[PDB]
Amino acid sequence: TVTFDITNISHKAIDIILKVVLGIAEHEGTEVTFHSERGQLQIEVKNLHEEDKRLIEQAIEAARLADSPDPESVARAVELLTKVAKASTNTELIQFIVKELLELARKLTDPKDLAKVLDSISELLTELALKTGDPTAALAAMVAHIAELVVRLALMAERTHPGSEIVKKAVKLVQEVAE
Amino acid sequence: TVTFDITNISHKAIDIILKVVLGIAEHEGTEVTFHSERGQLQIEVKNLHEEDKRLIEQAIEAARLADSPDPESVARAVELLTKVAKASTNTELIQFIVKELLELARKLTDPKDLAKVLDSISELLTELALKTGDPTAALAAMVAHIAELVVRLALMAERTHPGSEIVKKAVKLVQEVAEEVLEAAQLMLEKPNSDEVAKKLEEVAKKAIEACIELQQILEAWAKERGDQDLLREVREHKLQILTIAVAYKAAQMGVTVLKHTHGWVVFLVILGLHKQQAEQLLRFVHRVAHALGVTLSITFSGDIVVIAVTVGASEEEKKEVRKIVKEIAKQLRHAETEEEAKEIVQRVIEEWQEEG
Repeated sequence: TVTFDITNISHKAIDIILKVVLGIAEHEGTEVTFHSERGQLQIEVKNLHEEDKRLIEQAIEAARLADSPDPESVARAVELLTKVAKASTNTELIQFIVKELLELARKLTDPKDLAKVLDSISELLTELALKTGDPTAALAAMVAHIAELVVRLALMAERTHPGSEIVKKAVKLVQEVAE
Repeated sequence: TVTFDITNISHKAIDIILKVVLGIAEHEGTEVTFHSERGQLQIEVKNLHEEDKRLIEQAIEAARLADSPDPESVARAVELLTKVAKASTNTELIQFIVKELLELARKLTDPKDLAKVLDSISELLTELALKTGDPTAALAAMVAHIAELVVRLALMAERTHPGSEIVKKAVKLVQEVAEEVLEAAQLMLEKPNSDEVAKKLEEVAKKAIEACIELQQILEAWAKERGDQDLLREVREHKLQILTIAVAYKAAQMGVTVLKHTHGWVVFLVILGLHKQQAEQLLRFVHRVAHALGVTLSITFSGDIVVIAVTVGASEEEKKEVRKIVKEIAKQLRHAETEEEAKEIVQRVIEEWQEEG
C-alpha cells in the first residue's frame, strides 16, 4: 500500500495535493484515504503507478517551494509545478495550476530568475497549445513561439549585462508580457 | 358572530389588523362577511373553527405587542406571527410578516431573546421549504440552529463577564446572519425556487460558521483559565457538534445523501451518491472547517461513497485506537447499493461500536 509521510504542509499545498490525488482517484481510485492532524496531512493509496507516486511527491515539494520568498525556491517551484501541469489530464486542474503559477510569476525579480520563469511559462503554453484542437490552437502554437524568443533574449540579456540599471525597463516589459 | 376591538390602538397597527382580517375569507367566498368602523371589527360567520378566530385573536395580541419596543415582546410577536404563518396558506401575509420581522430586528436587538427569533425563523424556513420543495431552504434550519446555539454561547458568555465587547461581536455577527437569512426569506417568497435564492443560500452560511469558530475559541480562551474538565468537555462536545452540523449542511446543499452519528469522543459521517466536483469541494471544505476548529479528521474515498470521522482534543493513544475502529468503518460501507443498505451497514457499525469503543 502506497503512503506519503508529510511535514509542515500549507493550505495551498493541501489544496493542490487533495486536488491532484482526487484527480488520480477519478481515473483509478479503487480505494483511497486521507487524514489531517495539527491541521497537517497524511494519505494512503492502493498501489498506483510510480510516476503518479512521484507526481504526488513532486507536487508536495513544489507546492511548499512556492511559499518561500527565495528566488531559487520560486524558480524550482515554477519549473516543478509546471511539471505537475505536464502530468494533468483535466483542463480545470490546468487552470488551477495556471493561476497558482500566475500569482507565483507575479513575484519574479531579476534576469536569472526570469529566464526560468518565462521558460516554464513557455513550456506550459506549449503543453496547452499542442493538443487544443479548437479554434485558438493554431494561434496558441505561434504564441508559444512568440514567448520563446523573449526567453532567448532574456537569456542573452542575463549573459551580457554587467549589473547596470537599464535591465530594469526590459524585465518590467517582459513581466507584463509574461503575466 | 364575533366582535372585536383594541381600545384606540395606534393607526399603524391597523395595517396588520385589516390584512389579517381580510386574510380569513379567501377560500369561502359569498357565505363569509365581516365589518369594521373606527378600530372596532366584526365577523358574522357561525361555521368557522376556533383556530380561524385565533388567527385574528393572536394577531390582536401581536398588535398589542407591536406598540412597545421590548425584546420579550419581539420574541412573542415573531412567535405569534410565526404561528399565523404556520397555520395559514396565504403567502402575502407571510411576506408582510417577514417585513415586520425585519422592522422589529432593525428597530431593536439584544442577543438573549434572538434565540426564539432564530427558532421562529428556523420554523419559517422549514415551513416555506416544506411548502416549496427547496432542500437548501429546509437544510438552512441547520444554520439557523447553529445561530440558536450561538445565542446559547452568548448567554453562556455571562459565566465569563458581566457583559463585554465579546457579546457585542457576537450580537453583531448573529445580527448579520439574521438580516441575511431574513432577506433570503423575503427573496424566497418573491422569487421561489430561483437561482438568486440558491446563490444566496450558497453565500450566507460562512459567517455563521466562522462566528461559531470565533465565539467557541473565545469561550475556550476563558475555559483554559477556569481549568474545569466538564467545561473543557463542553468545548470538545460543542466543537464537534458545530463541525458536524456545518459539514452536514454544506454537504446536503449538493443533493447527496448524508448520515450522522455522535458519541461525545467521536463522530461518524457517511455520504452516498457523490460526483467528482462535490468530492473536491466536500473534502476541501471539511479540511477548511476542521483546520479552523483545531479538530482531527480522517476520510476515505471510493466509488459513489465518502466516509468520514473526527477527533477533538485527542491523546496520541486515543487517536490511534480511534484510527483502528474508523478504518474498520472506512471498510464497512464499500459495497452498499442503496441508502437503506447504508442504514443497515451503519447500524452494524453502531452495534460494533456497542461491542467496543
